[PDB]
Amino acid sequence: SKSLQLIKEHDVKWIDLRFTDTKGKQQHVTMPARDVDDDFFEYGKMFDGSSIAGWDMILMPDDSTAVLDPFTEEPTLIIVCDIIEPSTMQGYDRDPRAIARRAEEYLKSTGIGDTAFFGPEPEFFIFDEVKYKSDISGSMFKIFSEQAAWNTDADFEGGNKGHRPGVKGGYFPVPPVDHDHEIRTAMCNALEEMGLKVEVHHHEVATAGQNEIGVSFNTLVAKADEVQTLKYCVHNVADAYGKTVTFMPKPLYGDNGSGMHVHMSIAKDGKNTFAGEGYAGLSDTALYFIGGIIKHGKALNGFTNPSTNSYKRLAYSARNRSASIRIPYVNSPKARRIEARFPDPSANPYLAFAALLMAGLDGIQNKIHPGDAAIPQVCGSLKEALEELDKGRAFLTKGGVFSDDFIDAYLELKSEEEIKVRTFVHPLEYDLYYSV
Amino acid sequence: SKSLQLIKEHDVKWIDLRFTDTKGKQQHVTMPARDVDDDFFEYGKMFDGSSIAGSDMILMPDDSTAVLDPFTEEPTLIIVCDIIEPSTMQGYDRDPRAIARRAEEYLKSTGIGDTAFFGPEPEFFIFDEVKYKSDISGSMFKIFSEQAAWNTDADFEGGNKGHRPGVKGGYFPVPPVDHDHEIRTAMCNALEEMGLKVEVHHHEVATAGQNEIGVSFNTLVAKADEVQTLKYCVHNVADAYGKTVTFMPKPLYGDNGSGMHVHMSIAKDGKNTFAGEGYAGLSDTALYFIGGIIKHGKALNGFTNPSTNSYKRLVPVMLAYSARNRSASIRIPYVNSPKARRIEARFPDPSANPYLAFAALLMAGLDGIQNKIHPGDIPQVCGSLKEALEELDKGRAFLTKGGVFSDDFIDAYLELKSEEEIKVRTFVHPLEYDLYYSV
Amino acid sequence: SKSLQLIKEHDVKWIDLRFTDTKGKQQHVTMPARDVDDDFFEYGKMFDGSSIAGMILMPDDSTAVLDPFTEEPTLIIVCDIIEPSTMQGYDRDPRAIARRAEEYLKSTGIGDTAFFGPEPEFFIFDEVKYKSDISGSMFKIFSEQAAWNTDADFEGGNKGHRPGVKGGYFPVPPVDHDHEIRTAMCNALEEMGLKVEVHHHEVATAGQNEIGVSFNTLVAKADEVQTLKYCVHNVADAYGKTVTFMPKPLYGDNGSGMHVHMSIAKDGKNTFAGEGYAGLSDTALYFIGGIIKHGKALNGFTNPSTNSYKRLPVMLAYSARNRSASIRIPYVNSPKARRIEARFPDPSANPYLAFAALLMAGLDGIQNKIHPPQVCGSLKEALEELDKGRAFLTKGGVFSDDFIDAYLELKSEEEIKVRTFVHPLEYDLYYSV
Repeated sequence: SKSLQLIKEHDVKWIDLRFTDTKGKQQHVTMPARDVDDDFFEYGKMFDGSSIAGWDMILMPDDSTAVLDPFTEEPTLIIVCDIIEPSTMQGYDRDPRAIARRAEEYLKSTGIGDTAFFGPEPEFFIFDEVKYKSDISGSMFKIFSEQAAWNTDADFEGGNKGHRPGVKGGYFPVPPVDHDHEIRTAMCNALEEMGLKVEVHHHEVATAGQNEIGVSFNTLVAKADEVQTLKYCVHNVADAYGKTVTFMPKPLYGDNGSGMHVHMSIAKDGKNTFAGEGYAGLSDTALYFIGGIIKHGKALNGFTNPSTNSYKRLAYSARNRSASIRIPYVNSPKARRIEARFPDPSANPYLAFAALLMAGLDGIQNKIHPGDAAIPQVCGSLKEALEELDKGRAFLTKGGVFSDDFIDAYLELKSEEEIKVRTFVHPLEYDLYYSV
Repeated sequence: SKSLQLIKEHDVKWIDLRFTDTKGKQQHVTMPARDVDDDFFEYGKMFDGSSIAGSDMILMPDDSTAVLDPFTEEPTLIIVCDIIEPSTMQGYDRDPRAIARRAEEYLKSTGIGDTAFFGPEPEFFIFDEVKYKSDISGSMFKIFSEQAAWNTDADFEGGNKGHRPGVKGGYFPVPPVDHDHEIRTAMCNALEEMGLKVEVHHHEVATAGQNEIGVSFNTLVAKADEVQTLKYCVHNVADAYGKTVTFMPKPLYGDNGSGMHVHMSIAKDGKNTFAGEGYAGLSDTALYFIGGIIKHGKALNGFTNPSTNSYKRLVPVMLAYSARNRSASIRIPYVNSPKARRIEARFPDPSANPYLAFAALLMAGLDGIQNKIHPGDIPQVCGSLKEALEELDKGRAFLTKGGVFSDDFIDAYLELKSEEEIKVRTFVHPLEYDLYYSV
Repeated sequence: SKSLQLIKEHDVKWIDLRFTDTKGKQQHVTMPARDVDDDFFEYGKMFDGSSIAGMILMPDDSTAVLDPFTEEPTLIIVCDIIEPSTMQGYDRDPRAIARRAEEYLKSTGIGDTAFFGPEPEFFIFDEVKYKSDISGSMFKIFSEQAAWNTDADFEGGNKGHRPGVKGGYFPVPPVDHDHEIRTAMCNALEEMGLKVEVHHHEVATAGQNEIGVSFNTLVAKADEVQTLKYCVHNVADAYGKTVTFMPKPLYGDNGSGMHVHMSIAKDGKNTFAGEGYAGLSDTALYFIGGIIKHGKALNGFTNPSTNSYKRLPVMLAYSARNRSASIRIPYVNSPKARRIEARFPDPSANPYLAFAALLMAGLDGIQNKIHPPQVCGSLKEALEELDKGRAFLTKGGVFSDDFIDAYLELKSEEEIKVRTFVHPLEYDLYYSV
């Protein structure tokens, strides 16, 4: 057991159980470290699931995910947990981690490969302050950032140096203009403490402090856990520095938003099935995977872009920026992979990865060719995405990975949220229609 | 003695004698540690009980409750005391701790069992700043908190970070949205420093900082002492951090209030009397306990819901029982062993006096067991404090059984709560201005 | 047609068709005066009533009065609500219910032209601020004459003369801050044919005043009560102040109540007048007994506001001398003006509804020969008693069961809304407990 070993080694005082709900937000609950024993892993911990959106259930801790916490003053051990319905003593039907595990099991069952490697790069925004409110009197989402392009006048305590990136021009300034070098270094430090393998970190296209920190790969469930850990680490590092981090797909206008580019690979018995004789070194399985993604792209948009903000931001190739899918340049056949570029950081990592894998497995099973390289594209609005998912849900249900009841409930939740957004007056409507 | 041993080992300089008044607020008196001896435990300490309503009185320390104080610069030893009438030398009639002790003695006398086990879960609120007033010029009330759902625009000395739980959406955000993790950890540390065994601590459903720190079970009087100690610990930890703890049942509108669920069990020679083969593995003793709680629930609201504010929260109002149907305010929590079999009543709120509320629940359960009251498989709790006091006055029969709750104490408590109720009720509400200013 | 005569005389340019919703707040819709023809009175004017909580506006020609606040010459006509489906009065119209009450009174033969005179008190506040959200529930009153402003700051100076708490019963205008304003309100009343009887400062500080006007039949008096509310509110607005008709807008001071003097006429002879106690006939005694019997049920109509039970004169018994009695017999020099004064009704009551309820209870007592218990202490209690004792209201078809159900639903929604909010005193006590 990794948990008890870590507890003994670091003499930790608290155990922070964690899990994930339907919306993708991680959830945490703390207990004393002295409560760990064989019973704690045999029966988990009872908790109330009514108050959580989309759902008396059990947090069964995952032994393999035990990891220390670098943000709590007392030594704390973080344990990600699965969710179990006490009636059946099995993984909860609507638990995203359970859905991801079922997707992995189905991938093994079909024989297309053993485990699928997922690596997503999400981008975030590091603002100083954010003041948003939308009530009857009106709406506002004002953003305060020292390095924002529009802040070229605002006097700042301690000085207003004139160095700051322009609009769409924050792509690799030297840290005189890139204000977030030390904060990105600290985020990478916290990521490495939590067991993540940081690959690279840099500024991104947008102004106001859009950054990216790409971390290593892993299997599906492990990578969803790593994505949640990355979100937690960057959020707390920004908070400790006196700043705020946003993973919204697009918190600005004009400037490119935040996207989660997901590299995808499949291994079968130790070898890569995405390498072979084909376009840019893609085997038949890789072509069928991309064809399945293309065929069910609108259906997949319900999970990869499950937010009204995703469509304020919204083919396979190797140079063509028009293509929503990229075949990245690699040096070895084992590293050959595809890349879906449309998914956003707001997506529920477990649900998104499971849905993408299901679509790709459907494409491989049906032997669907995506045509030649670089045109059907992603859906336009969240209502359109949910409608396509509702009437295009066959591959998720097939294989017993996504249950019909879960998808209906999740569609209801996202639909009510989209209705909430869609029926509120936009200040652009004031800008264009006031003097009518 | 335990107190003398602690004094000698920790070199304490002050002894802080604490007791509880009728309203449920702890009350303390400090003396030098050098003035402790055998005679101190034999005779107690004279003190004035005129300005509390429960004439000279005696503070007799309970040596078994001696504990240290981590909130003071000087080493202080806290001792919970019993109130003794000098004329009778017995326990005081209106002493809540004496009432809880009498409830334990009555439980032993009935032969139903011994060492009844109570575990409450009093949620609370953490506010950065609270301002209220009421006079002829008007009544004002406002609560300030950085993590408030309405504070999404407010300027802060440190910036307005956009992460804060929404309305009815504070149930287990991660720390970067859950603003109160370090303060909860500090409260848990203080609880461990007073001998309590914390089991879990987390945010709660409501915004503006509703938190819950569960603590392990104990006997009736011991758990009442632990509840008072937990309230003290959370209050002082928040005050050390520049914040405040609110324990009144409903300090907000439109968001979940603070409730104190009570898990009840009864032991008998080391065996659990609630474990059986009935519904959810409940023995018929447990079923009769449920029936007794149900029948006297309206009467129980007088003691377990003494606040006129508690009924702003009870708007868990079904007086039924089930392990699945969450409408009922009496739940049979899922357990992994019959040793931990228990019932749970969810209507009590943290504003209740621990001793009085626990004794009332125990006496209701005992009356149900003795009268073999079968609950069935619908009654509701009182809608206002006036109705609760009326029902308590009408149906105090079970409380007075065995001489646990005296009629004089019940009448004094009823009078005090009625004065508070008429004070609250006959004042103008700003919603009355919202509704009637233009009539 | 009185309206056409007034239009020709005053070159009226606008017509204000006014009615009253179930909540008693007067409602008005304006149309040009050139559209007033015989067809307008014959067929009324269509309006949409699906939005008002709880058809055709048929103007009451006899109640056409000039409006003294409009910058242009404007007439005001109080209108009945008529259902287009049946061309009859709307079942949920307070004016229609009051008219049915008078019809029933005339039908039963006890008497005709019940005389109602209400004395409502109001508050004049310089400023009032309030709000109630999850953040907090705030309420504050600003008044120069307020007893709590003895050390405050004002523009141009702070004169020290202002009435104390419960000490505002007729100071002189040095301390009576609202003599000119009261005379202006009286002038506005007199400019729409309201026979003002008396006007004075009342007990409470912060500007409580009473302007008692003459008597009239029940529907006419309800129209006059709405007229008085309109005029007083608009005069306070014109003077830069505000008027509150709430039963209890303060704490630690007196409230405001609509003391209703009631009597019954019969062919010009006062039926109440007699040789019994305080010179009250047996009919008057039966009236009082019926009011006492149904008092808790009556409180739903006479005290519909939750605020009313902050103001609550609770003992429901008659006395010409005792002050705790809530049904006093005011002294009168001549026997032809013998009347009984009920003090529990408050200014937040629908005048039509309250007067109809009081009259129906009194007539029920007359018919049942009841000969002689407090008022409800909460709005929920009052609504429960009203539901329990609705029989006398539905007697004669005056108060239909459907209307009482709708009124109960509306008032219950209001009471529940005000009953689940955290009073600031609840913080004052239970914050640290």
